[PDB]
Amino acid sequence: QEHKPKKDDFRNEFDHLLIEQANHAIEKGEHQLLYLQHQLDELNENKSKELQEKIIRELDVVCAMIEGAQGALERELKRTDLNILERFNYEEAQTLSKILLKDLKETEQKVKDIQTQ
Repeated sequence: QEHKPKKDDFRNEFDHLLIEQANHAIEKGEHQLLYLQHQLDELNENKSKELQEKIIRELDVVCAMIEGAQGALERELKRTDLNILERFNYEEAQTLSKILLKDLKETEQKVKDIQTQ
Protein backbone atom coordinates (compact mmCIF):
# COMPACT_ATOMS: atom_id res chain seq x y z
CA GLN A 1 0.00 0.00 0.00
CA GLU A 2 2.50 2.58 1.20
CA HIS A 3 6.18 2.20 0.43
CA LYS A 4 8.17 3.37 3.42
CA PRO A 5 11.51 5.04 2.53
CA LYS A 6 15.02 4.32 3.81
CA LYS A 7 14.84 4.34 7.62
CA ASP A 8 18.56 5.07 7.98
CA ASP A 9 19.67 8.23 6.17
CA PHE A 10 23.28 7.91 7.29
CA ARG A 11 23.55 4.56 5.56
CA ASN A 12 26.57 3.77 3.43
CA GLU A 13 26.32 2.31 -0.05
CA PHE A 14 26.06 -1.49 0.11
CA ASP A 15 26.40 -2.46 -3.56
CA HIS A 16 28.94 0.24 -4.40
CA LEU A 17 29.03 -0.86 -8.02
CA LEU A 18 29.85 1.54 -10.92
CA ILE A 19 26.31 1.59 -12.36
CA GLU A 20 24.81 1.11 -8.89
CA GLN A 21 26.41 4.31 -7.68
CA ALA A 22 25.17 6.14 -10.79
CA ASN A 23 21.55 5.00 -10.26
CA HIS A 24 21.94 5.67 -6.55
CA ALA A 25 23.16 9.25 -7.01
CA ILE A 26 20.50 10.11 -9.60
CA GLU A 27 17.76 8.68 -7.35
CA LYS A 28 18.93 10.98 -4.57
CA GLY A 29 19.43 13.88 -6.97
CA GLU A 30 16.04 13.40 -8.58
CA HIS A 31 14.31 13.45 -5.23
CA GLN A 32 16.13 16.57 -4.03
CA LEU A 33 15.76 18.30 -7.41
CA LEU A 34 12.00 17.83 -7.47
CA TYR A 35 11.92 18.83 -3.81
CA LEU A 36 13.79 22.12 -4.24
CA GLN A 37 12.00 22.77 -7.54
CA HIS A 38 8.64 22.63 -5.73
CA GLN A 39 10.25 24.94 -3.21
CA LEU A 40 11.17 27.24 -6.09
CA ASP A 41 7.45 27.50 -6.81
CA GLU A 42 6.87 28.47 -3.17
CA LEU A 43 9.87 30.83 -3.23
CA ASN A 44 8.49 32.40 -6.39
CA GLU A 45 5.40 33.28 -4.36
CA ASN A 46 7.18 34.44 -1.19
CA LYS A 47 10.04 36.22 -3.04
CA SER A 48 11.82 35.81 0.31
CA LYS A 49 15.52 36.64 0.21
CA GLU A 50 16.39 34.26 3.07
CA LEU A 51 14.35 31.47 1.49
CA GLN A 52 16.12 32.18 -1.79
CA GLU A 53 19.45 31.89 -0.03
CA LYS A 54 18.60 28.56 1.64
CA ILE A 55 17.27 27.12 -1.61
CA ILE A 56 20.30 28.16 -3.69
CA ARG A 57 22.64 27.06 -0.87
CA GLU A 58 21.21 23.56 -0.64
CA LEU A 59 21.07 23.39 -4.44
CA ASP A 60 24.73 24.41 -4.61
CA VAL A 61 26.09 21.92 -2.05
CA VAL A 62 24.18 18.99 -3.55
CA CYS A 63 25.05 20.01 -7.10
CA ALA A 64 28.74 20.09 -6.18
CA MET A 65 28.85 16.72 -4.41
CA ILE A 66 26.85 15.14 -7.24
CA GLU A 67 29.17 16.55 -9.92
CA GLY A 68 32.29 15.55 -8.03
CA ALA A 69 31.18 11.98 -7.55
CA GLN A 70 29.77 11.85 -11.07
CA GLY A 71 33.01 13.05 -12.62
CA ALA A 72 35.02 10.62 -10.55
CA LEU A 73 32.69 7.72 -11.27
CA GLU A 74 32.57 8.44 -15.02
CA ARG A 75 36.37 8.47 -15.28
CA GLU A 76 36.60 5.21 -13.31
CA LEU A 77 33.73 3.32 -14.95
CA LYS A 78 35.39 4.12 -18.25
CA ARG A 79 38.00 1.45 -17.43
CA THR A 80 35.32 -1.10 -18.22
CA ASP A 81 34.97 -2.26 -21.79
CA LEU A 82 34.11 -5.12 -24.16
CA ASN A 83 30.39 -5.41 -23.42
CA ILE A 84 27.54 -4.15 -25.60
CA LEU A 85 25.26 -4.09 -22.54
CA GLU A 86 27.59 -2.10 -20.34
CA ARG A 87 28.05 0.31 -23.24
CA PHE A 88 24.29 0.85 -23.43
CA ASN A 89 23.95 1.24 -19.65
CA TYR A 90 26.89 3.66 -19.38
CA GLU A 91 25.52 5.79 -22.19
CA GLU A 92 22.11 5.67 -20.54
CA ALA A 93 23.48 6.79 -17.18
CA GLN A 94 25.30 9.63 -18.91
CA THR A 95 22.03 10.53 -20.54
CA LEU A 96 20.06 10.74 -17.29
CA SER A 97 22.87 12.39 -15.33
CA LYS A 98 23.18 15.12 -17.94
CA ILE A 99 19.42 15.69 -17.75
CA LEU A 100 19.62 15.84 -13.94
CA LEU A 101 22.50 18.35 -14.01
CA LYS A 102 20.59 20.42 -16.55
CA ASP A 103 17.56 20.56 -14.25
CA LEU A 104 19.75 21.61 -11.32
CA LYS A 105 21.19 24.62 -13.13
CA GLU A 106 17.77 25.23 -14.64
CA THR A 107 16.27 25.52 -11.17
CA GLU A 108 19.38 27.54 -10.29
CA GLN A 109 18.44 29.91 -13.12
CA LYS A 110 14.99 30.27 -11.60
CA VAL A 111 16.12 30.99 -8.03
CA LYS A 112 18.66 33.55 -9.28
CA ASP A 113 15.97 35.06 -11.54
CA ILE A 114 13.58 35.85 -8.65
CA GLN A 115 14.22 39.38 -7.41
CA THR A 116 14.43 39.52 -3.66
CA GLN A 117 14.99 42.20 -1.06
